[PDB]
Amino acid sequence: LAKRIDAALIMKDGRVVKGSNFENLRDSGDPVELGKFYSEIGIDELSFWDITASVEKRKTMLELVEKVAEQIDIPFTVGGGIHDFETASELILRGADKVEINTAAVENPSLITQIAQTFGSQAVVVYIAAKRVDGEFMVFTYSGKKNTGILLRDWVVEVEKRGAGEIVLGSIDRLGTKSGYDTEMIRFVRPLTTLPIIAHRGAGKMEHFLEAFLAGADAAKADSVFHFREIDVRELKEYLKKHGVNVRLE
Ligand SMILES: N#Cc1cc([N+](=O)[O-])ccc1O
Repeated sequence: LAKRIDAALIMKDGRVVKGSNFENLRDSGDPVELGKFYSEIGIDELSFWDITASVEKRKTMLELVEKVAEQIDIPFTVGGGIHDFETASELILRGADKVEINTAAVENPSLITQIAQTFGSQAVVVYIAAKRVDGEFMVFTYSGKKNTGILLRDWVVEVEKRGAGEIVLGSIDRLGTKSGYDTEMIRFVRPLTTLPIIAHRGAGKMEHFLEAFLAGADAAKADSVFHFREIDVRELKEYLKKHGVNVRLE
């Protein structure tokens, strides 16, 4: 398929954490208005990742999904503390196209299969946060706090066997950097799975998107580079098409 450009919005209490620099918006911290804008300038998919407090979280995530589904017409995912099938199901039914799961899937891989049984593999995105430890790629849970001791190589294979539709490869080694996506990590995973690979963490300039697609990613996800306008989405898409990448333009 065409390569995909994804914008991720981190949220809390219904607000975009740290907003954005788009002065043309009524509320640059409103996820619906920001995501609608991205959908108009060439983002292919939106991912919303929620970190609100336990009490208000479930109702907050459902309201977000509901509000997004009304105004936005591109596919979108939702994630952040989705721990079980009933939570994932109610978010998809309320309007999300896919859910992103990480820690809960590592602790119970059958959760992938559960969700896929009812909603299809295409509704299940497994986010894999990985880091080099003593020379080997290991899987981390709990927002990067826990080395599971599971090898990336092994978790990828299991994720596909259990029925996931896509994998996000979040390189903890690149969090908060602008040096590029972890293309070595992407290239290590690419031969192990037939699933779409989404690159995450490290992007700082448009060239990094090209590098990740050459490494074998099928989609590239980023957030702050777009929200703080270090990279313009339509410039990025024109750049990638110029250099031979099959992306979608208007
Ligand atoms: N997608 C995604 C995503 C995942 C995590 N995470 O597994 O901490 C954090 C932020 C994100 O945007």
